[PDB]
Amino acid sequence: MADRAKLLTTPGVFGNFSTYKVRADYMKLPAAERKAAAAEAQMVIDKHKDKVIVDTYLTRGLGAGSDYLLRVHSTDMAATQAFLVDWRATKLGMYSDVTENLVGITKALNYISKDKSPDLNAGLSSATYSDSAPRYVIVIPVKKDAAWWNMSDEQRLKEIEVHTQPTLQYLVNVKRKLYHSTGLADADFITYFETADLAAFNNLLIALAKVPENTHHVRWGNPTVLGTIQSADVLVKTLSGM
Amino acid sequence: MADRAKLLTTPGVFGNFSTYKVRADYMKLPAAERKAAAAEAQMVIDKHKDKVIVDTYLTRGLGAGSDYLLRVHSTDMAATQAFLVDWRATKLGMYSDVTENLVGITKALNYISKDKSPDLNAGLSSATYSDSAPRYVIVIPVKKDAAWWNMSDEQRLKEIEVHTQPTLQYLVNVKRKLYHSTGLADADFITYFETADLAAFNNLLIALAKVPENTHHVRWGNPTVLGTIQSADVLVKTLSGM
Amino acid sequence: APMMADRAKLLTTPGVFGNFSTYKVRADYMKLPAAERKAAAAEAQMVIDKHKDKVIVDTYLTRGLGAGSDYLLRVHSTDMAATQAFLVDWRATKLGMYSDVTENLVGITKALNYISKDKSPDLNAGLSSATYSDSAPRYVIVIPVKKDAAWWNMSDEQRLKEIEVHTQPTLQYLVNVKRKLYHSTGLADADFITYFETADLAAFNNLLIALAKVPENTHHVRWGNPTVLGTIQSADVLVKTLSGM
Amino acid sequence: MADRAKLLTTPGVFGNFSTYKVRADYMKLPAAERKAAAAEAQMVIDKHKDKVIVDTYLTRGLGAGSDYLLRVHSTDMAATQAFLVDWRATKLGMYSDVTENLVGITKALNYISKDKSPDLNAGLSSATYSDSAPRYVIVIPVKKDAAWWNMSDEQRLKEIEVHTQPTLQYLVNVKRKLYHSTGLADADFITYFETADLAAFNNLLIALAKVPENTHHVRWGNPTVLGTIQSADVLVKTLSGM
Amino acid sequence: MADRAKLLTTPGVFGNFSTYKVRADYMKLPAAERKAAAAEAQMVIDKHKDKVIVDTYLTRGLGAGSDYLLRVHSTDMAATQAFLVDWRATKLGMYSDVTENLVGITKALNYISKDKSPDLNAGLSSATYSDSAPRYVIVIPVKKDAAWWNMSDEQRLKEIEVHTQPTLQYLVNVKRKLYHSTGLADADFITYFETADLAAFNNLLIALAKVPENTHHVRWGNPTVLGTIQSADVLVKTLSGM
Ligand code: HEM
Ligand code: HEM
Ligand code: HEM
Ligand code: HEM
Ligand code: HEM
Repeated sequence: MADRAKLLTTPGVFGNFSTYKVRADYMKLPAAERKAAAAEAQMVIDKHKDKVIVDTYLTRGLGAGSDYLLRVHSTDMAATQAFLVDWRATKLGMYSDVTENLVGITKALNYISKDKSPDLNAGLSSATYSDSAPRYVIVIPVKKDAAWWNMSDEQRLKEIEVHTQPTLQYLVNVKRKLYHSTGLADADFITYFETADLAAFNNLLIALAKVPENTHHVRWGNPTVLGTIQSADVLVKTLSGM
Repeated sequence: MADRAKLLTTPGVFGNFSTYKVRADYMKLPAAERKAAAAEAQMVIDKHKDKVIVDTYLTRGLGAGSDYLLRVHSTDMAATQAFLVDWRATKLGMYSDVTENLVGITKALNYISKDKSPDLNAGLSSATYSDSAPRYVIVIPVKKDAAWWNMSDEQRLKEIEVHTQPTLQYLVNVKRKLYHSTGLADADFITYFETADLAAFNNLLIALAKVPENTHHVRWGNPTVLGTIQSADVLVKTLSGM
Repeated sequence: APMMADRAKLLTTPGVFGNFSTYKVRADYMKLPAAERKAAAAEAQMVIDKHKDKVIVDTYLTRGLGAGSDYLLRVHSTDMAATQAFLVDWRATKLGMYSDVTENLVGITKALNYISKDKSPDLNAGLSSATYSDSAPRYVIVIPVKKDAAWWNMSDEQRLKEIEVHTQPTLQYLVNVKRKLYHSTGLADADFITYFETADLAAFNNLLIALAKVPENTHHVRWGNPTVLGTIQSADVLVKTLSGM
Repeated sequence: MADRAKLLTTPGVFGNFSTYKVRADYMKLPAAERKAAAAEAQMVIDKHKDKVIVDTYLTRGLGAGSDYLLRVHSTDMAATQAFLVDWRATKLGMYSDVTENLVGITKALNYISKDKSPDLNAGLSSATYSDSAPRYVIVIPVKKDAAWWNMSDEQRLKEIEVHTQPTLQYLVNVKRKLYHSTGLADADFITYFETADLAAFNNLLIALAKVPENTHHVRWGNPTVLGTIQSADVLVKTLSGM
Repeated sequence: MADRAKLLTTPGVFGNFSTYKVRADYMKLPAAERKAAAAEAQMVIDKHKDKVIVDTYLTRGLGAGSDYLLRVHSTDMAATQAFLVDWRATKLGMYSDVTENLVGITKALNYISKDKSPDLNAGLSSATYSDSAPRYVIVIPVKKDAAWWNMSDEQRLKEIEVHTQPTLQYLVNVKRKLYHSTGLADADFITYFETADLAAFNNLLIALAKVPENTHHVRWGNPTVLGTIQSADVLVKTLSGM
């Protein structure tokens, strides 16, 4: 296929997030070599378009964990690996060190479904993002303690309703997407956000810090990945001095 | 020739797991040196075939901890070491940084034995893998807190029965193998899994998160090693640009 | 001439982004030929000038006062992406190219949450009237702060009481310590970045001791790590120092 | 010329444990430089034989913390340092990165003395190693929490008797040696073991995990150093491709 | 202006402690360059003699955190920085990586003053150091939990009285100096010790582990820096192969 809108909106899709630092000797390469990089990045993404989709983000200067982030989706986990193998063979890839790499799967709603929580589910379904086009990405790995998991389905549902009630208002200016990672990475979830309004985003996270669910978090970041949304051309040119 | 099926299915076998990152200057080597790497790898595996067996897996692009994983078995722990010393002397080996290296021994059933828990023991012996051939490997180091070990044999049996109850159904599509590591590594166990269905694997680990045994884990991953199963030839070629 | 960014306004209004980054100079920087190291100072001033309509930049030397870094940059803008763009250009300079980032935290300035005129009028009056009266600051301290879930799960009133207790014994240090607060939850692995300027590190040690002793401190899961200590330096002096020039 | 037997069996002796990784560019050295490494190692050991004894062990392939371990004893701590300073000036030393280096002192029995615990002291005294010569070394750094040390002498005696009771039986196939490190390193103890039987060693450590003393451990490994006993000549040649 | 005796014995003095590893390529430099290093080191200490004093210690082979330690005092913190900046520009400095660097200030007695605790204060004088000249240094960074600082002045005094009681008997063989670091480093204190008798020092720290003050330590080492006292000339020559 593989269809972007489908891969971004259906259950059973694998999301593969990876962050990299550009090694110090990349900019010591001759200019000619660095000039060719941006086309090579766009072409490797095109080569794999039958199997994966790829988003690029610039993280340099907004955190110390990385210089860029790649978000890759496919219905086949190994296809995401294959893409990343070929990325690493590109000239930029060859001079990149991976600093984080977490995978997860999209799933149907476990908690705030029409059947389990109709009122909040209705508000989740009807919410519409209405701010300017997002400019920033945030990725937050989450892991919850054993005590969380050992609570009942009902106890957990209550806490997730409490998560949902004060955060629905932010769907006008923050896009969200949830991946499930237990067993696949040292995280239970990967959470992914797009916004143009980082003031609003800080307020959103503060609102979640303040609910009892947060008492169960053993990972809620580390790293908190903050970046700017960029096309692959712009990303690679920026990091290549082009 | 050492007996692979026996080494994989009997108590008293040492399992030696090691993950490596490929150094950034490997891909800078002349093509001839990289093209020779695949045959060096098969020659070292062949050299030690009287005493050890070896499995290879590609972890690049599915986690930040490593690019590949080796699983090595022998009844002699020093023979696994001798194999890895010779592996590190190969060209790929020489350009690999070891990132984790854990060993353990296979044992008889401690808990879910015919003597102690016959119904679940038959449930276990019962079970059969029925899905297509596994594509993925997952390795999860586990360590339990002092409170666990200080519980009685009966208290621990009960919690291991509870571990077993929800997981028996996953033997249709996940293969498992347990090694014991207390005193030989900073882990009590190494756990090893093969599957074609990472959606199912995620669900299996969630089920285990929800039981009281999990309140005792101080290590349950870190790293959670996720890879694809590959022949040695394909692994080495992939990482060599061949 | 487009107008420069307004420094005094950026440093005193809510809704400004502060970007803090610390770096180690790589070993091979000093192996560069002398002329290259000699040109580094001008390159630094040109990149700061290139971005002068959108950001402001402060430089501090941290080498010898901690193991985490050799220098600190503090960059402000109303546009987070513009702080990024300056730092991207900084990394392209000769010194930047030989700098490894060791920490980089961002946050936003905000209105008072607790010690406002409506919520705590006496302490707010003491905060608003205090004046720094010592000689010009020579040192910077940056302390990242993160509070546990239990803190955030406390009610508004419970938190206010603890921030009143934070404030009561620290007002007296406003005569010899300047402070600035940034808010980071969601944007970094911290809730706050705190920034201080002083000439008197004996006083600063006493100030932090006073805050260690209050119940609020029972909730910190990060209070430093790193505690970044440095000297205030011009860009020119910072770069020449790290370049042996 | 230092007396090995006495240094290994008397109180007041300093034990100096250090582990090292061999740098990636050692094997890139001309064959003739690596060929001389083993004689350089023997000469430095001989140079210091009036003040120290040295044991060598190969850890490569049995853990990720190191490639080799040195255990050095002297009545003068500074002599242990002087040896290691000279070791680091050898060709192999120059290409070695230290990854852990702990020191401690041997002491008289604090707990299981004839006066305080006569029955267990008798079993300790009469126990005899009866297995084949050891092939493996294990080093476990240990640190206990403030609550341990704040317990009374009698409370601690009780727990060390509980340590000793189920472990005396392993003296038949495990040799032990205790060093005390509080104030000299980030450990209260360094524990040292030699065995031919790692299956027995795993069961020994399991038995100690189960006793209440274990609730006080804040370090009990990290690293758990596992290696093989080797002569210095074999060790250096093995790491030099000779 | 700087007077050593006075900088070492008065309140209001900044102490700056830094540890370094020597990079692996230092010994690859020509012999002539390394021969010149000791003089350069001595001349940089001289250059700053009007503002700072400098002590040097060799830590290689007594721990993995460093190869040498510098202790620098001045009444001006920035002067200690200026000195270390110039040190890093020396040949050895240029090939040194800083691994820890902590500062603090000397203060009058907070607890065991004549006014507050006259008996123990007198007792600080009931023995004088009487052993052979010190050969070893130990530096232990200390940080206490919030619960400590939240105790009353009176409660804390009682605990520091309890700290001082067992400690008096080691005045014959351990010299001590205390620095205060809260707000300046990730520590509340830096403690500094000189001794010839590491058996004694081990016993001293054991005695301190056993008192209730120890339940409040979140840092008490990490690193525990152990070294030998050396002149700058002997230090730099030893690390330079000269
Ligand atoms: C932007 C507005 C937000 C809304 C409207 C929102 C809404 C929701 C909803 C409806 C669910 C339940 C999904 C299900 O039933 O399976 C959920 C789950 C989750 N959310 Fe959010 N959320 C938002 C922001 C955030 C943020 C900023 C985080 C940051 C860490 C976060 C972390 C999570 C996690 C980890 C889960 C899975 C919880 C579990 O299964 O235990 N969310 N969210
Ligand atoms: C795939 C289905 C699974 C089944 C049927 C299963 C079954 C069992 C059984 C029967 C035992 C007891 C062994 C004995 O008596 O000695 C056991 C032990 C264990 N299992 Fe699983 N398990 C599965 C998956 C997992 C997973 C995914 C983990 C991941 C961490 C895990 C971790 C362990 C550990 C650490 C032990 C040792 C427990 C102890 O001795 O305290 N298992 N499992
Ligand atoms: C120099 C004298 C100091 C004064 C007068 C002072 C005063 C204050 C005041 C009034 C606030 C409340 C702001 C609001 O209402 O939103 C506050 C917040 C804060 N202060 Fe300070 N402070 C000082 C020093 C410090 C130091 C040295 C640190 C860190 C070590 C620190 C860390 C913080 C943090 C993290 C917050 C935010 C608390 C929260 O929102 O939960 N302060 N300070
Ligand atoms: C091999 C059989 C073992 C026996 C028979 C044994 C016996 C003993 C005895 C008698 C003591 C007390 C020494 C004294 O009075 O000062 C002791 C102390 C100790 N043992 Fe073992 N032990 C064994 C294995 C181990 C192992 C495998 C460890 C690994 C952690 C260990 C860790 C220690 C430590 C840390 C101490 C010092 C405890 C303290 O002073 O608080 N032992 N052992
Ligand atoms: C060698 C003999 C020792 C003596 C005579 C001694 C004595 C003292 C005295 C009198 C004080 C109180 C200072 C004051 O009133 O302000 C003190 C504080 C301190 N001592 Fe020691 N000490 C010794 C060894 C040690 C050791 C080995 C350590 C650490 C491992 C240590 C850590 C400290 C710390 C951190 C403080 C500051 C306590 C605080 O202000 O909360 N001391 N010591």
